[PDB]
Amino acid sequence: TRRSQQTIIPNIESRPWVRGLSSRISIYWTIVKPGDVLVINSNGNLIAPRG
Amino acid sequence: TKSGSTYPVLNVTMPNNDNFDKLYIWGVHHPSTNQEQTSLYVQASGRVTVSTRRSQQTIIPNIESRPWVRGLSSRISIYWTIVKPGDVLVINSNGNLIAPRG
Ligand SMILES: *[C@@H]1O[C@H](CO)[C@@H](O)[C@H](O)[C@H]1NC(C)=O
Repeated sequence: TRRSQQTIIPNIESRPWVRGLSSRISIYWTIVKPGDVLVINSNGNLIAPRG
Repeated sequence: TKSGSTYPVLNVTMPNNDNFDKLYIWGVHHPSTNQEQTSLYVQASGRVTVSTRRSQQTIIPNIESRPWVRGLSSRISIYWTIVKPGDVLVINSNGNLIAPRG
Protein backbone atom coordinates (compact mmCIF):
# COMPACT_ATOMS: atom_id res chain seq x y z
CA THR A 1 0.00 0.00 0.00
CA ARG A 2 1.02 3.66 0.16
CA ARG A 3 1.85 3.18 3.87
CA SER A 4 2.96 -0.44 4.27
CA GLN A 5 4.37 -3.26 2.14
CA GLN A 6 4.70 -6.98 2.89
CA THR A 7 7.17 -9.06 0.86
CA ILE A 8 6.86 -12.83 1.39
CA ILE A 9 9.16 -15.52 -0.02
CA PRO A 10 7.77 -19.09 0.03
CA ASN A 11 9.65 -21.94 1.69
CA ILE A 12 10.10 -25.38 0.10
CA GLU A 13 10.69 -28.00 2.81
CA SER A 14 9.44 -31.49 3.64
CA ARG A 15 7.06 -30.73 6.51
CA PRO A 16 5.08 -33.32 8.51
CA TRP A 17 1.88 -34.60 6.93
CA VAL A 18 -1.00 -32.54 8.36
CA ARG A 19 -4.42 -33.61 7.03
CA GLY A 20 -2.61 -35.65 4.39
CA LEU A 21 -0.38 -32.90 3.01
CA SER A 22 3.24 -31.80 3.45
CA SER A 23 2.58 -28.27 2.13
CA ARG A 24 1.05 -25.32 4.00
CA ILE A 25 -0.31 -21.82 3.35
CA SER A 26 0.68 -18.67 5.27
CA ILE A 27 -2.21 -16.19 5.62
CA TYR A 28 -1.57 -12.47 6.15
CA TRP A 29 -3.75 -9.38 6.39
CA THR A 30 -3.50 -5.84 5.02
CA ILE A 31 -5.75 -2.88 5.85
CA VAL A 32 -6.34 -0.22 3.19
CA LYS A 33 -7.45 3.15 4.56
CA PRO A 34 -9.69 5.60 2.67
CA GLY A 35 -7.59 7.11 -0.09
CA ASP A 36 -4.94 4.39 0.18
CA VAL A 37 -4.45 1.96 -2.70
CA LEU A 38 -3.90 -1.81 -2.72
CA VAL A 39 -1.11 -3.13 -4.96
CA ILE A 40 -0.67 -6.91 -5.16
CA ASN A 41 2.55 -7.93 -6.91
CA SER A 42 3.27 -11.64 -7.32
CA ASN A 43 5.05 -14.00 -9.72
CA GLY A 44 3.89 -17.22 -8.05
CA ASN A 45 2.59 -18.86 -4.88
CA LEU A 46 -0.20 -16.30 -4.46
CA ILE A 47 -3.49 -17.00 -2.66
CA ALA A 48 -5.40 -14.07 -4.09
CA PRO A 49 -8.31 -12.48 -2.20
CA ARG A 50 -11.77 -12.29 -3.72
CA GLY A 51 -12.68 -9.00 -2.06
CA THR B 1 30.48 -30.76 10.39
CA LYS B 2 31.22 -32.40 7.05
CA SER B 3 32.14 -36.08 6.87
CA GLY B 4 34.99 -36.67 4.43
CA SER B 5 33.75 -34.66 1.46
CA THR B 6 29.93 -34.62 1.62
CA TYR B 7 27.36 -33.00 3.92
CA PRO B 8 23.99 -34.66 3.21
CA VAL B 9 20.58 -33.04 3.43
CA LEU B 10 19.67 -34.43 6.85
CA ASN B 11 15.96 -35.21 7.29
CA VAL B 12 15.37 -36.77 10.71
CA THR B 13 12.17 -37.17 12.72
CA MET B 14 11.68 -37.45 16.49
CA PRO B 15 8.13 -38.12 17.72
CA ASN B 16 6.93 -37.02 21.15
CA ASN B 17 5.03 -40.00 22.57
CA ASP B 18 5.63 -38.88 26.16
CA ASN B 19 2.87 -37.49 28.37
CA PHE B 20 4.73 -34.17 28.83
CA ASP B 21 5.93 -31.40 26.53
CA LYS B 22 9.50 -31.26 25.23
CA LEU B 23 11.78 -28.25 24.71
CA TYR B 24 14.50 -28.60 22.06
CA ILE B 25 17.37 -26.09 22.14
CA TRP B 26 19.12 -25.97 18.77
CA GLY B 27 21.49 -23.52 17.12
CA VAL B 28 22.68 -22.30 13.73
CA HIS B 29 26.35 -21.69 12.95
CA HIS B 30 27.22 -18.43 11.17
CA PRO B 31 30.69 -18.64 9.56
CA SER B 32 32.90 -15.58 9.29
CA THR B 33 34.33 -16.29 5.83
CA ASN B 34 33.06 -17.89 2.64
CA GLN B 35 35.83 -20.49 2.91
CA GLU B 36 34.68 -21.44 6.41
CA GLN B 37 31.22 -22.26 5.03
CA THR B 38 32.57 -24.80 2.51
CA SER B 39 35.57 -26.20 4.42
CA LEU B 40 33.12 -27.23 7.16
CA TYR B 41 29.65 -27.47 5.58
CA VAL B 42 30.57 -28.06 1.90
CA GLN B 43 27.41 -26.48 0.49
CA ALA B 44 27.57 -22.87 -0.65
CA SER B 45 24.97 -21.78 1.91
CA GLY B 46 23.34 -23.85 4.63
CA ARG B 47 19.75 -23.96 5.84
CA VAL B 48 18.20 -25.19 9.11
CA THR B 49 14.46 -25.93 9.12
CA VAL B 50 13.35 -27.31 12.50
CA SER B 51 9.63 -27.87 11.97
CA THR B 52 6.70 -29.43 13.81
CA ARG B 53 3.05 -30.12 13.01
CA ARG B 54 2.17 -26.65 14.34
CA SER B 55 5.23 -24.45 13.81
CA GLN B 56 8.27 -24.34 11.53
CA GLN B 57 11.46 -22.28 11.73
CA THR B 58 13.60 -21.84 8.61
CA ILE B 59 16.98 -20.20 9.31
CA ILE B 60 19.55 -19.07 6.74
CA PRO B 61 23.10 -18.49 8.03
CA ASN B 62 24.88 -15.17 7.59
CA ILE B 63 28.52 -15.00 6.47
CA GLU B 64 30.03 -11.67 7.55
CA SER B 65 33.26 -10.43 9.14
CA ARG B 66 31.94 -9.61 12.59
CA PRO B 67 34.01 -8.03 15.39
CA TRP B 68 36.38 -10.37 17.22
CA VAL B 69 34.43 -11.55 20.27
CA ARG B 70 36.28 -14.15 22.36
CA GLY B 71 38.88 -14.40 19.60
CA LEU B 72 36.41 -15.31 16.85
CA SER B 73 34.70 -13.48 14.00
CA SER B 74 31.98 -16.16 13.75
CA ARG B 75 28.90 -16.62 15.94
CA ILE B 76 26.15 -19.18 16.55
CA SER B 77 22.44 -18.30 16.68
CA ILE B 78 20.56 -20.34 19.30
CA TYR B 79 16.86 -21.06 18.73
CA TRP B 80 14.13 -23.05 20.44
CA THR B 81 11.14 -25.25 19.59
CA ILE B 82 8.44 -26.72 21.83
CA VAL B 83 7.04 -30.14 20.87
CA LYS B 84 3.74 -30.94 22.58
CA PRO B 85 2.59 -34.51 23.31
CA GLY B 86 1.59 -36.10 20.02
CA ASP B 87 3.50 -33.52 17.98
CA VAL B 88 6.55 -34.62 16.00
CA LEU B 89 9.94 -32.94 15.60
CA VAL B 90 11.39 -32.74 12.07
CA ILE B 91 14.90 -31.30 11.71
CA ASN B 92 15.73 -30.59 8.06
CA SER B 93 19.19 -29.19 7.37
CA ASN B 94 21.85 -29.26 4.65
CA GLY B 95 24.52 -27.44 6.67
CA ASN B 96 25.21 -24.95 9.45
CA LEU B 97 23.25 -27.11 11.91
CA ILE B 98 24.05 -27.09 15.62
CA ALA B 99 21.84 -30.08 16.35
CA PRO B 100 20.40 -30.77 19.82
CA ARG B 101 21.57 -33.86 21.67
CA GLY B 102 18.16 -34.29 23.31
C1 LIG C 1 11.87 -37.10 5.99
O1 LIG C 1 11.61 -38.18 6.90
C2 LIG C 1 10.22 -38.45 7.11
C3 LIG C 1 10.13 -39.54 8.16
O2 LIG C 1 11.28 -40.38 8.13
C4 LIG C 1 9.56 -38.84 5.79
O3 LIG C 1 8.17 -39.04 5.99
C5 LIG C 1 9.79 -37.75 4.75
O4 LIG C 1 9.28 -38.17 3.48
C6 LIG C 1 11.28 -37.43 4.62
N1 LIG C 1 11.49 -36.35 3.67
C7 LIG C 1 12.49 -36.34 2.79
C8 LIG C 1 12.56 -35.14 1.89
O5 LIG C 1 13.30 -37.26 2.71
